[PDB]
Amino acid sequence: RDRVRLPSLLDKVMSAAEAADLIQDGMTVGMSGFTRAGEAKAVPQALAMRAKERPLRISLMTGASLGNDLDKQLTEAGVLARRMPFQVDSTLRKAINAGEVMFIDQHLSETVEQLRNHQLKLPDIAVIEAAAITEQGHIVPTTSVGNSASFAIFAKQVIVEINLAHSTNLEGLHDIYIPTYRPTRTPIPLTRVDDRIGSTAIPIPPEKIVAIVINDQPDSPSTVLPPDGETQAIANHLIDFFKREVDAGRMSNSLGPLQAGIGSIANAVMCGLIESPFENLTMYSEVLQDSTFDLIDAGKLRFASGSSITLSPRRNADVFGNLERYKDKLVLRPQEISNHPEVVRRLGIIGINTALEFDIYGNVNSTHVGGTKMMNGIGGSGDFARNAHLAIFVTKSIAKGGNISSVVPMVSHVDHTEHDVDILVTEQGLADLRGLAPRERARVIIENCVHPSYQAPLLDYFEAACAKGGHTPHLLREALAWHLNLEERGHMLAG
Amino acid sequence: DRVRLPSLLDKVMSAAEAADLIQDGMTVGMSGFTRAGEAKAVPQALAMRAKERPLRISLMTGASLGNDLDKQLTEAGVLARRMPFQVDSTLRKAINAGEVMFIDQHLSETVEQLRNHQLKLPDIAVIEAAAITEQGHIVPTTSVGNSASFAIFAKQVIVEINLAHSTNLEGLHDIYIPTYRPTRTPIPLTRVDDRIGSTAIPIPPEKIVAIVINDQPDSPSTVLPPDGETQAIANHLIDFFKREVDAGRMSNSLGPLQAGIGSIANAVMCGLIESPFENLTMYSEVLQDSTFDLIDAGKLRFASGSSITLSPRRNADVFGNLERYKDKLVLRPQEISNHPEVVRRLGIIGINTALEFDIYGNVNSTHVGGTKMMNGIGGSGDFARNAHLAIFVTKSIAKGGNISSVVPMVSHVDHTEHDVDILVTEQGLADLRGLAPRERARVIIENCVHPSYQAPLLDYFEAACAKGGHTPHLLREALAWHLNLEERGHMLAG
Repeated sequence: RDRVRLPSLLDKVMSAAEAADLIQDGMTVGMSGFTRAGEAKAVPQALAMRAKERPLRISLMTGASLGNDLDKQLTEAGVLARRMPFQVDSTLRKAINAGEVMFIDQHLSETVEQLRNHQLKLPDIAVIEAAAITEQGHIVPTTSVGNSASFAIFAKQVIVEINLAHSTNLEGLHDIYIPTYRPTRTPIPLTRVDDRIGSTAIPIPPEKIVAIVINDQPDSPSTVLPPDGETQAIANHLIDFFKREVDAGRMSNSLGPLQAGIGSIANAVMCGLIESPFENLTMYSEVLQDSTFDLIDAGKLRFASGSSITLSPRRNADVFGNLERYKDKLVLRPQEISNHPEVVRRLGIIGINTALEFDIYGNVNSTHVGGTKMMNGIGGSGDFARNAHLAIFVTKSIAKGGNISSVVPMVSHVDHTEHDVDILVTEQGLADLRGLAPRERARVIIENCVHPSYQAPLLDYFEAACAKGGHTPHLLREALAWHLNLEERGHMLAG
Repeated sequence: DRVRLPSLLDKVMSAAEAADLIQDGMTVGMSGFTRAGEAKAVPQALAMRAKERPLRISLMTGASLGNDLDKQLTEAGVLARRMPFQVDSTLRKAINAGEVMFIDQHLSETVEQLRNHQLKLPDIAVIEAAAITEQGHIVPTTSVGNSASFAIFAKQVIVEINLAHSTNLEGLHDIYIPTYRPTRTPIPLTRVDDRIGSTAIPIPPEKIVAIVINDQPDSPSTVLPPDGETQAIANHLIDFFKREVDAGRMSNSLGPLQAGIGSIANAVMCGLIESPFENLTMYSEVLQDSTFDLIDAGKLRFASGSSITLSPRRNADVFGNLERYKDKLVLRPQEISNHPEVVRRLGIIGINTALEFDIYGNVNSTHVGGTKMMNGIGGSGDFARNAHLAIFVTKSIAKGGNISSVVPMVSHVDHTEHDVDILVTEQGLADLRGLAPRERARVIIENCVHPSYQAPLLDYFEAACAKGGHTPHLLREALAWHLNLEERGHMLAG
């Protein structure tokens, strides 16, 4: 009654099990959920349980990754034929790397564009987590928007999962906006980070709602680690860089609208900005993490836009227990709009995203171990990096006790070509790549970012490659040898 | 005449005199985009005077230069740096020898970097012009490229009036500069023929420091007539477009078309004359012979570009009778012809040429053997990333079969598989839409690869799958074809 404000919809209230029985073999399902936030839970749990009794296969699209071990449960029950666009789940990841589940990682802003222009098969049914349903039958989401507005609109049928664990005071937080349609599309009329251009609920005709399921279950919390000496060193290198830019008249003291990637390094790098002279910041990001709220509390961050909010347990309790402290400083948008090239380039975003590895020519791998093994997906990193005022990628310089260098002669897999990378940072230092040719980037990368264990070997590769010439020097015999050495002998330097 | 603000006649001087204003250490921003609309006399004089009295400069253009200008400047030892795109075998050699620093940028992005303190400004602009207006504003010639921005950024401007381009070019250009951050508003372009700017480049005439009179045609386009192979590529693509239209997934007017520079893409566009598609529009970077063939055929309504570069007779025919075409054309800054905001808004169908691509859909546009630069990524990334359909084409083999254009892994990624929808060779077409990597590999091997490479590539794929992964590879073998080509002159010679 506070939750379902269109009383006639109460006839569609049913069990998670009854709702899941509406999903059958061969269907495409569009579901809410973005980096643990705002996902349907009871329906997919029920779906996975059911599939162990009698099996089926679906194609599943989300906003991004799911928590609550949902991908694990779906994968183990054999439910997933096809999965997109992003997942964080070691069981699913294993299935994908064994060819058992077809995975398509897409630039996070682009899936709904493909759907709306006939390039991608539409969802048959949308399963959307909600804080409330309005008097008009329109859906108020919870802790993320992600792709849910497009999924609800495109799908022939909608399941709404009302989650009592999220307050009805989330209403107002969201700005649901769908671009106008080709061949006569008009501009996305956003010019400031806090513009409201849409509505607070996802507007659909309520006749297409086929089930309302009542649930009460929290989001899985963010698992970001506390900052350590290395992430602190990364933040300090980056701060020094911004200080040089400001003192040079190339940037102001409020920097630029900030986007920070999902995960501990990027979150830790953002926390690092509390110890800095920078004032009156804004964020135009895809995910909002603990660091968003640390920055607001420090008085540094004026406003943050995102698609998804994902917090550690206490911070989550603090924010959503005391929402009115933050509500005027936040907005949640569809991930298409939080990541939109037109908006990213209009605003001049400063994007800070984490690399799995990068090479001496500035190319970045965000996804594949040894060029073959998928981790999670390219996510929004390409939406921001391509169009950003500054595209910054960060990573510790080594992994596995030194056995792996995060800086290599040639990346095993390219997610961002060197054209979309401006600044690279490890605990060792920072490589400013702006205006530099390939041979110039290599000397700066090797000097600044590479671990002492790998510096001489990487310089030897570069110098021997240069002897063979080219705009972008390589030894075709050796370009991928570190990756092969790791795989065959357990250390990149074991020849 | 021509110099419609009489007080500027003051600044008229020889190419040599004007070239002496360019000083050692300077950044120079020049007009010129794939042979069209470049300054000619001033850079040639620069090169001449250099080999008596060195300097060194950093040269920025719209894109590539004709008239062997890059060659002359390279040989005179003038180029310390060069960006963003070049087509010149002498310069390419220097770049590959580390003698000139080359930065290939996405073509829409250079001016964005310049305006937001991310790249050194030009000290001096050198701009070819059809006329200077009553207000001292510059009417460009056969391209806009980066010339509006260069003239505006630079402290000093050298204008080279070229009598070989008619003053009736005025009206062709729509010079638009975006509003600046942090208060930037949208680019108000929603249709292919929108006029959002001015017909001349607005500068205060006081910045004009020299006017040089020249009379010299642009170097003509080197596009070749279509052969059996480019025809077969055009035909695979037309069959695909037909299937889409037939299935209700596309209109009979396709989408606004972008066609890359060079013979294959131009030949594909000519292919559309022999097709059922009607009322086309183009929103492209360069406009080539095929643009005008398509208009003459009554297929193409309107074309927007940044640059027009034609064959010698087509050139004579078009600019000999511009009134035939003027209402169907517009030229825009390359920032705006290629702008991500416009490309995605309009839903461009982009057709660009690959050097090579791989079984996972990645495209190399620039590097031979992963190391040797050809010309530059150009606009292919601006379009491919943001297009409704990103289509890449190439003949399946080269060098009499010694080279496959379809390889296990590209030696150099310019476009990740995220920006590639459709791949086409004379062998067939691979529709990659919604496909996972292993699915892409099967479709590409079946459809695009030459009979003589099909089984080696399938063997690679099948063997790579045994080691597992979302994107299976053999690390020992992934680059072996490129090594084989280099060591032994044939990709299959191990």
